[PDB]
Amino acid sequence: LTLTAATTRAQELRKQLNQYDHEYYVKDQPSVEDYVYDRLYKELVDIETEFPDLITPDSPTQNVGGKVLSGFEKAPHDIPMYSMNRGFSKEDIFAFDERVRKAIGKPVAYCCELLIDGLDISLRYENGVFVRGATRGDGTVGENITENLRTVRSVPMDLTEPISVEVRGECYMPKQSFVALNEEREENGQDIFANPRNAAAGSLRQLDTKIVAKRNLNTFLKQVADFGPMKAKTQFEALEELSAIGFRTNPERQLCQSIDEVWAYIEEYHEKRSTLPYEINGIVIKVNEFALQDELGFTVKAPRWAIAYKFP
Ligand SMILES: NC(=O)c1ccc[n+]([C@@H]2O[C@H](COP(=O)(O)O)[C@@H](O)[C@H]2O)c1
Repeated sequence: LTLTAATTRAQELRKQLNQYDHEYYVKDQPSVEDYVYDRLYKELVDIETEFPDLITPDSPTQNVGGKVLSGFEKAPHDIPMYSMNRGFSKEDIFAFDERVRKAIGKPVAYCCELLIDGLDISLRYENGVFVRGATRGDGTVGENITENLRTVRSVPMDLTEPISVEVRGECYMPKQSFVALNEEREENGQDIFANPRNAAAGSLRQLDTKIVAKRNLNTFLKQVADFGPMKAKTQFEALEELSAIGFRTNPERQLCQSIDEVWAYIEEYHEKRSTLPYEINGIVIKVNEFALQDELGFTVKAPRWAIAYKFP
């Protein structure tokens, strides 16, 4: 591809994607399906990779998420919330691996999890008590949704230990509830949600706590942000320590040594994809040890120690 072609094409792609980002991250009402958005974003990455000069501040590859809504107390994140690099093929995963084993200079162990179609949240605890629930917003300032998150049961008020921490995860709506809700939202004359994620988001990100409580929402915690007294050193460990202290966590997790294991994992759950009561849209491959995650660091937008495969 030529430079003169790229330039004008990137222009098309940035101009489109940032409108979609506004639709999705802000309004929670996307024009286009996800597999499309990923095609167009994947294209733009390739262009900006071939021609790093075309990278601009407002490129989607540079920001995370979107702005905060009007009537919602702001929720600053002392530790940033980031996005995640994506892959779509056997090819792409083996590549990640090779790049990671290069910069680390050895083979290393990955914790595999499922990618839940849900809304990212940040939960903050102090001496065991729940104190603030936050969206991601733009990675550094989200929205205070504490009063709404209270209506979601799997979210504990009191931990099993009187510890001060902050933990990150997804809040999703099960397929059953989802369909009931769209059906529910037709005799009303109201228009549907595109998917469980946008169902979850629209429920959580409005002001009327009473009708949030009428939806069926649930949670899975993925990551520890502020550890406080927590002793976990690896991701697989962390997950058990998250269950230990009283958080819901996805049991489908699997620690994989080699990457044939990882690929087999992805095979397996491609097949079990629609066996599950919640909509899954891919797998998450994380570097297991936290010091290794510290070694690779984050990009501007995402972690280098983690990739998210997407199904076709
Ligand atoms: N309008 C859209 O269709 C739209 C826009 C932005 C993100 N998404 C979804 O969100 C993902 C990216 O979210 P993260 O920022 O957490 O990586 C995409 O891969 C896609 O599944 C969809």
